[PDB]
This record gives sequence, structure tokens and C-alpha cells, in this order.
Amino acid sequence: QIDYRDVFIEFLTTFKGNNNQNKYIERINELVAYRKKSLIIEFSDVLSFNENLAYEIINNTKIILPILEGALYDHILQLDPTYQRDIEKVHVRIVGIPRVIELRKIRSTDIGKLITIDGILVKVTPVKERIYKATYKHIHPDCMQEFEWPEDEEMPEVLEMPTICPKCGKPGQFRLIPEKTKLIDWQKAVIQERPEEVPSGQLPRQLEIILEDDLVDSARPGDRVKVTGILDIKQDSPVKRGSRAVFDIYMKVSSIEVSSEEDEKKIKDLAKDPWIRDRIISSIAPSIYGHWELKEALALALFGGVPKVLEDTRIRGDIHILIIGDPGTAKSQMLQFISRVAPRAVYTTGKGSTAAGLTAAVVREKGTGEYYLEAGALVLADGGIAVIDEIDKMRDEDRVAIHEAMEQQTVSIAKAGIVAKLNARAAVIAAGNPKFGRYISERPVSDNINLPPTILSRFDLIFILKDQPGEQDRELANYILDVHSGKSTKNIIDIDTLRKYIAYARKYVTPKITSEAKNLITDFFVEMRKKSSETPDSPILITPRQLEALIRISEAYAKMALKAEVTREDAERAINIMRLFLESVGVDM
Amino acid sequence: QIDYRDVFIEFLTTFKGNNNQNKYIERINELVAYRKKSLIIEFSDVLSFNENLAYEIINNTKIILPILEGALYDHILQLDPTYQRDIEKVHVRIVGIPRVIELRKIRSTDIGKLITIDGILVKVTPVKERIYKATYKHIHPDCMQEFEWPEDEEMPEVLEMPTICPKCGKPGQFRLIPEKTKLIDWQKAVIQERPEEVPSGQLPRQLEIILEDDLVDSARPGDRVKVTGILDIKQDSPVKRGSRAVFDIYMKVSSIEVSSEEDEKKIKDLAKDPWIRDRIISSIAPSIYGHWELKEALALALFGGVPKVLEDTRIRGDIHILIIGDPGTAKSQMLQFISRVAPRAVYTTGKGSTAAGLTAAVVREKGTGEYYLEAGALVLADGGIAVIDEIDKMRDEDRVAIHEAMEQQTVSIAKAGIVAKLNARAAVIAAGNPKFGRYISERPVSDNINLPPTILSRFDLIFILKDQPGEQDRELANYILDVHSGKSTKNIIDIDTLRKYIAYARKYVTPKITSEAKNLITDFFVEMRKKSSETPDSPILITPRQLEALIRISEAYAKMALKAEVTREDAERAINIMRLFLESVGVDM
DNA sequence: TTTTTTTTTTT
Ligand SMILES: [Mg+2]
Ligand SMILES: [Mg+2]
Ligand SMILES: [Zn+2]
Ligand SMILES: [Zn+2]
Repeated sequence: QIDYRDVFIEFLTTFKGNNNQNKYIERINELVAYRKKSLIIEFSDVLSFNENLAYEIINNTKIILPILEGALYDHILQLDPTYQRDIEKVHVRIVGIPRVIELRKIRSTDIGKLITIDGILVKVTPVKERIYKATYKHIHPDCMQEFEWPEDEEMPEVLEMPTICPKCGKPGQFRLIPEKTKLIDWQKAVIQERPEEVPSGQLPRQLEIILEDDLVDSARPGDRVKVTGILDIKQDSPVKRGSRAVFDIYMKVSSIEVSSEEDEKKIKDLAKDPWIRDRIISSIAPSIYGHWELKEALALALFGGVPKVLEDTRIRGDIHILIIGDPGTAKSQMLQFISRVAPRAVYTTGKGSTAAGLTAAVVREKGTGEYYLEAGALVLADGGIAVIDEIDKMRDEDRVAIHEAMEQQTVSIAKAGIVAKLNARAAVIAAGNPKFGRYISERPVSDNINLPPTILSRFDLIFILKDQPGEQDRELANYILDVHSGKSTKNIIDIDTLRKYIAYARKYVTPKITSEAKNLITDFFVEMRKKSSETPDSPILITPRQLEALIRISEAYAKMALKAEVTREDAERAINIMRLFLESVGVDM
Repeated sequence: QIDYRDVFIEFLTTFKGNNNQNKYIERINELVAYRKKSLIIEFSDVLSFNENLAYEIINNTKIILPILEGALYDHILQLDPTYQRDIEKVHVRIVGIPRVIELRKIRSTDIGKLITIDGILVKVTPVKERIYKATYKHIHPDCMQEFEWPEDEEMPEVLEMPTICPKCGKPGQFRLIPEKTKLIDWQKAVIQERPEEVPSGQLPRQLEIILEDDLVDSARPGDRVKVTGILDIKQDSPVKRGSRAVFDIYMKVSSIEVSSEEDEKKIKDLAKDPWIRDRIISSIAPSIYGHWELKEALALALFGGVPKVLEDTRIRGDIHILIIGDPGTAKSQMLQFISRVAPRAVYTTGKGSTAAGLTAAVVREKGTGEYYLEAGALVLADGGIAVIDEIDKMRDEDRVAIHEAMEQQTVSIAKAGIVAKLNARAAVIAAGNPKFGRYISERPVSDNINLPPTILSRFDLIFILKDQPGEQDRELANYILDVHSGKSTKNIIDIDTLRKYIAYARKYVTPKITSEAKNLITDFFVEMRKKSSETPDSPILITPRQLEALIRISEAYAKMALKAEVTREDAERAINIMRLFLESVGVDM
């Protein structure tokens, strides 16, 4: 019952952070600068500053937030009166609630309490409007009266029309007045439980969440998020009894976090090592022995090149990798690692996917009867990585649907009266087997690969993996048994901080091509084209795409070391890795 | 008539277990310590203690369960006052009801009586909430009053709204108040009668059951369960009568069991015998003469290896077996035995299965038009065994759908806007015929098997069965006729005991590899690779998967004797069985 | 009719 508004104000005005800069007065300082009407407060900080204040938020959230938010509004007005007439209400979002519940473990005892759920966002609806205070007109020739229907109370989830006119006490018909009605932004989304916590032999569960006001459009499908709010039962058709007094539950979101400064200097410290590139390569799939050239190639695809956008066209900046190898060469294990270390990645298989599922699907809503688009795997992976294992098992009639997405990075649909064009700027990493399961060295490369030259030309690097039992079997066997015994390689960058390093590099580093790098690349391309003319039977063609592959690889090498430009050393590395690619496919220079 | 609360409390505190250790007193504090709020009792023990109490439970169940619930709750409160304010109600569940009725024999006379049904779980719905006590507000400008609608009575299965406001006696509008409403967990499941119970020439029948409160998520689809509770008629759509006074029936589950200390002593006693391994093998398919190497291989697949989960990857722990043989070699009979003895197994046929049915199917829900996922055979067999008879009859373009699930143990779907990943950690045992029905010795091994090298490398062991008539025909004929004469082989572990032994071993034994075993395995693997490279024509490739097969087989041998370590003896057995596999496919060693 | 994934008969 003690007044916490004074406690809140002194907590906000007077607080010391780890950096010792009064973290919580700069947030409100920027609150009036951009007028974002939302403040983020950590539960750990409020608990340390005042244990009693933190508890009251947890258990009395229903009737402490409006008072707490109202106190903050007055303080903001005192700081700057100009905030008036621009923002009427300010929301306070609390994160870091210790009450974390698994999606499958929610029971009746958790209804009405502030909890946190970690999951995957799978579906988002367009932003709509919700009525919380309506205005009605009594259509009865004596009344012609206006009144806000829900008195001293907001409109509930179910819309209700007055039965007795409050202005005259008589029944009749009432007409809604949209211009005098108060609205609020409304959005609906679906959260799916992570695959880690799904029990054996069961399908993942889903929960419906509601985003309102400034929380709308705060995430995109496929994101991993943490949501905090209050559970409640869902009402859809209360008018129709139809027996079955059984209801589903939904969650009213109060705050959302999508999965800091101490990371910046940690990343900067790593980039200062002259051997940072070797450390990153050694950290790719530590459980796999050998395959150093493949690990280097996979590292390049994670960083990628620099896309170019011009007045009349744009140039692809992503790097595509294709691996062909004998069974048991750990191709799938490395692809699994890539899907985990990448900040955004989608893992698909050749057999378990279709053309519609990879790019876009036209689906007809049975209710309304109209068609609309559904995002495919490549569209969802925009700005990230797409992994397509067992690509050779795809039907050729179905695999050609990704030809334009691989180069033009767009998806074109002309179906059922829908003409659309969606961005699909995603890198593609694929693996497969030769025509006869294992590579036959007694036959040409033409019949071993069994892939059209059109798709082969789209891959920046192609590596043919041969399982040759030689003298390295003992070393390989010892390494595998050590892995099974729990022994782990040391002096490697762990997956968590490696993910942060890639995300930072892809966002703030844009290397530039220097004059000396241009000469090395130009000379190499001329020799590459000249050497290819010797053997025209090979299904590998040296097209101008290969020249742009060298440019992209050179930029990726510079991006690994966080350099701002491409020097001759990065160009030399790009030529070296390209040489190994050519040797594998049988082109020797 | 009389109150048995004193008897019930006395029975709980005075009953004697098998060792007269009061097998019921230590359950009470376990209930208190973990706040499980659910206690189970055995009907045989209650009948053995007091005959009168057992009859009252078996007959007056609906008017004695709340009475015993209140008495037990009071005994808990005095034992520990902290139990209050955390659990407001404790349920007591009775099992072992003598009233057992087949699913097909239920008649109107059994309605309203405590019965028990044994069947197979097929469908389970997500957990929902059911209102048992509502709160309404009369929306009439004079009332604004809140009240609990169902007075001194639980809310019926049909949601009924008050017609006359009790607080004012007038009709009008009533608004539900979710905050003051009381809810209870609610789940719906479907049970099917056992295949051995279905009459000739008819489809199996199904029954709908309801699980509430702590009984939710008590089992997974495909389980064998025994459900006890009260039958009742189902009221689903009472809005419009439409004549049809006919109703279905459903069951309110009171206690559910799936599929112990005395068994543990029996299991541990068996493991003391030095020849337990040979004794177990002799118990595999006792009606089949010969095929000793096959029975040993099948025994290993039942136990499996030790899966390894690391911070960056996971390693398969299951063992896959492939059998190719001439018709009439008892391949199907042995596979049928594995289904009966395995704690969890799924039996499929190559011709009677599809790619979508094996892994996962995307289906359009008719009510809403939205696509959703359906679990396939491999997903339903997670943590168990999947049997695929007549694998050679599958279309090759359709058989490749299980390549991912057999090594990575995952199912990936990218179809119709759905991207998902599912766990399929199951062991695969497959059988089939050679290319020409019977094995042809003139032709090589490559054209006889007629399978791609990719699928062959996935199998830990491959055995080729040749039906060669010889001097052993008389022994085989005598054995078969003895089986038809009713004579049974003795000194074999019964199937029920063997199933318990395997389930215990797979849950509590995790063997570890010693230094001595590592040296033996490494030497043998190197020897395979050298020998394989000498004859680069066989359809069997010695990939690194073969090395991991040796580790998995060695762990299975140790797990078969409940050993915590993999000594050198288990390594020799693993090497020996692998030698026979190589000789079968014509690879000499 | 229309696009989609599925099992099925029949174009
Ligand atoms: Mg693979
Ligand atoms: Mg058969
Ligand atoms: Zn009026
Ligand atoms: Zn009233």
C-alpha cells in the first residue's frame, strides 16, 4: 500500500550501472528526443535497487502498471512540456522476469500471472485496429444522443452493444460513430516451441500472442524471441454456445526481445590478432578431422561479399558453395554446424522440399475464398543462409525453380491472378553425391556429376570430395575415438561468440577494392578462361560469373579481418582457394 | 452409510507392503515433498485390508471420492502446513478395478459405473482449459453486480448462461469475467481396441476419453494404456436437435497406466550369470532353427549404442541392420518377433508405405484450409525401433526419403509454407530379396543386391541369406514339425521378462570405452580400409561410418550384460561379428 | 476453378 511512485522516480533519476554512467537517465533522455513512448527496464536492476519494488511488479502487475506508468508520464512532462499533445500515454516494459515457463508446461495455475516464454515466431498478421471505447447514437426519433457506451471501463474483448439507452432509459437500435471511437493498433502472432524442448515422438505446440500499440511489427517470422505478458482464455464465438465450455489460451504481450557494448570490444580484440583468419577457420566444425579447404570455403559463405546496388541494376553479393562427395565424408555434419553458427539460417533437404515450399506458395483461404502468397524457405532466409542437403535427389523439373533466386535473388510469381516479385537475397550451400553414389575415377567428370551446366555456373566454388583410404586412416580413427571419449579441441572460438562476430562483421564492414587487387584478379581470370578452352567436354564452364566470384571472395577475406579495403594479400588468398576448386573438378593450371 | 474416512486414514498408516515396510507411508511424504497433489492406491490392497471399503469405492464411486479426498487433504495439512495455499485439492486414484470390459462389448448397462478398458492410444489434443465455476456481471443499468452463476454446483459440460439475475431478479445482458472464473486443465484423447481383439473381417473400434488436471500429457500416441473411469454420453452440438435422440459415449478418465522393484531384482539376478549373453541370444525367435549370427545381430539392435550429444553436434547411437535372402528364409518371421519383444516398435512394409507416411505428411485441414503436420512412422518410433519389411519393393525415388532420418535422425519439411524439423531417433531393421528373387552365384554381388551404395553405407551390418539344400534339411524338418506338434524349447527367457530387461538396460546402463578397447578397434578399422582398397569393385564401401559401427556394437555388447565399461572382451566380440558380416558380402579378411 | 500435397481413380 506504500506509494511506489516516489521510489520509482528516485530509482530512475538515481541509478548506477556497471559502466558507471547512470544508464537509466539516458534512456528517458532519448525518450523525448524521438518520442517513442516506451521505456525498457531490467528486472535485475530494479531488484538490486529495491527488492520490494521488484516483487510488487511480479504479483500485482494488473494494478501497479497504470500507476507506475502514470507517474513516469508526469516526470516526462516536467522534463519537457512539448511532449504534451504528441503522446497521450507512455508504456513501461519490464524484461528479465524470473518466472520462465516452457510452452508445453503451461497449466491453469499460470493464468493471470506475468510469465516469460521462449520460442520461435512462425506467423504474423497485418496490423489492424481494436476498439477500447466506442460511441453510439440511439436511433429512436426522440433521442438523437451520443454516449460512450462502456462507462468507466474499457471495451472488453467481445464487442457489446448497449440494450438500454443511458440517455433515455428506452431500448431500440444504436448506430456506431467511427469518428468519435477510440482505437488502438492490434496484431496477432503465433509462437512455436523450440525443437530442443519437444518431447520424443511428439509434434511441436503453438501459442497465440497479441501485440498492441507500439509492439506491432517488432519481429519477423523465423525469429527466436522471448515474450513477457499475461495469459488469458480466448473467446471467439461466445454467442454460439454449442456446448463444450472449453477454451484456448492466449498471451497479451507486455515486452518482446529478439535474439551489448562489452561484445564490441571483445570482437575488436579478436580482430587485432594477425592470425584471426586461421583461428576462425580452425573453429569451423571442430569435431571433423581434416577437410581444411572445405572449412575455409564454408567460412567465406558465412561472411559473404559486398552487394552492389546501381541506378539500373544490382549485383549479387552472396557466395554459393556446392559440395559433391562419397557417402560418409561428413558432408551433412558440416552443414548442420553451419545452420547453428549462422545468425540466420534455414536447413532443408532435397527430398523433403518442393518448389512451392522453397520459394513461395499460393494458398486459398477457404473462408473468404481469395488467394494469397505464403513465404517459402528462400524468402524466409533473406539476408541469411539457405542450406539444401541432398540437392541431387531433387527432381530436375522441381530444382529449376531456384535458378533465378540464386542469381537475380528474386522470386517471380504469376499464378491465380497474382503477379508479385519477392526478394530472396540468401546464400545457398548445397551438398550431394555423384551419379553412381561414389566418384568413379575411370570415367569423365561429365557423367559423374549429373547436373545441368546452368546450375553449376551459379556456384562460386565447387569441391569434389573423394574418400581415398590411405595412410591417414590411423590419424582419422584416433581423432574420432577421442571425440567419442569426450576429448575436446582447445584454443577455438566457441559457437556463441563466433555467431556475434559474424553478425557484427556483416553489418559494419564494407571492404573496397584497391588498384593492386584489380590487376591480380584480371590476370588470373584471363588465364582461367584460356585454360578452360583446352577441354570443352567438361560440364564446368568459366563464365563471367567466375570473375565476380573472385571479387566476392576477396571481399569476404577482408571482411574476416574487419579490414576496410581489399589488399593484394586478400586477392592472393582468393586466387589460391579458386585454384583448389579448379583442381578438384579436373582443371589443372 | 457409515463414514470410512477413519478407516481410509488408518488403512494408509497401517498397511504393510511385501516386506511389511508400509509401502504407502513413504508415498505420502513423496507427495508432500514434490507437491504432486495426486496419490494412487491399489484395489487389491484395499480389498485385502477391508472388504467393505473396496465395495463402496467400486460401487459408490461418485459419492465417496470427494469424501476420501477431504479426509486425505486434512491428513496432509497436519503433516505439513506448508502444503496449504499451494494445493487446494488432492486427487486419489484407484487402479486394478476387477470390472474390465472389452471396448466392443460396452452396452447401456455399463453407463455410470467404474470400469477399465485396455487399448491403444491414437490421437491426443493440445491441453486446453475448461470452466467449472463461472462469474458473470449483469449488464443492466441498475445492477452492475458480480456473482458466480452455478450455485452450489459445478458448471455442466454445456455452457449455460443465467437467464434471471439472482441479485436483482431481472433478465438482461450478462458478461463473463475471466479474472474471477475458475478453470481446470482439459485434454481429449482417442483410444483404439487392440488388434488381437478385433473380430474377423471388421475394422477396429474407437472410444473418446477425457483427461483432466494432472492426467494431461500422461502418454504419447501409439502407447498401450489401461484407462479407468466412468462412462457417459457425449453432448456435442445441442444448439439444434434435428431429431436424432441417438448419442455417442465417452469416458472420464480417473487413472491411466502405460504398458516394479521385484522386477528389478529379477533383472539384476539374470545379469549375474556369466553366460547371460548366450542365454539372451538363444531367446531370440525360439521357433526359428539356425541363423545364429542373425539372432546375435538382432539382439544388438535391440540394445543399441550410446548416443553422444556435444556442444556443437550429436552422434547417432542406434544400430541399423539389413537382411537380404531368398524367399522362405524366415526373414519376416524373425522381424515379427522383434516387434513383439521391443519395448517400442513400429512395423511397416515397403509396398504398403509412402514417403510422406514414413517421415511426415503435410495435410490441409478441412475446417480452416490451413496446412499442418502429421507425424510419420519414423517420428512415432523415436526412441524405439522401426521395422521395414520388403525394402527392395519401394520405389528408389521414394526410398531416398529416409536417408536423412537414418543418419542425422531428423526429418526436415519445406512444403506449402511450412518449415519444420522433427526428431526421428529410431533404429531401422530392414529385409528384402535379391534382384532376381533368389541369389544367383554366377553373377557378382553388385547386381545381386541392387541397392545404391548410399543406403548400404548407412547400415551397420548386412547379412546375405542363401537357402542351400544340404545335409541339414533333416534337422530343419524335425525342428519345424516339433513346433507344429506343440513342443517348446526350454531354458529360454520368456518374452515378457526379456522386454523388461531391454527397457531397464536402455535406461540405466551407459558403457564407456577403455584404453584397451580403443587399440583393438583402431587396428581392425585400419585393416578394413587397406583390404577394401585392394578390391575397388565391391558394392560395400568402408567409410568412417563403419568405424562408428564398431563403437556402437561394442557398447551394445557391454550393455547386454549391464556392464558400465567396454572391456577388451566386448571389443573382440564386436570385431568377430563384423568379420562375419564382411564374409557374407564376399569381402575376405 | 485453382494451387497444393496427398492417396486415389481416371483421365
Ligand atoms: Mg549426408
Ligand atoms: Mg517375408
Ligand atoms: Zn435514447
Ligand atoms: Zn441483476
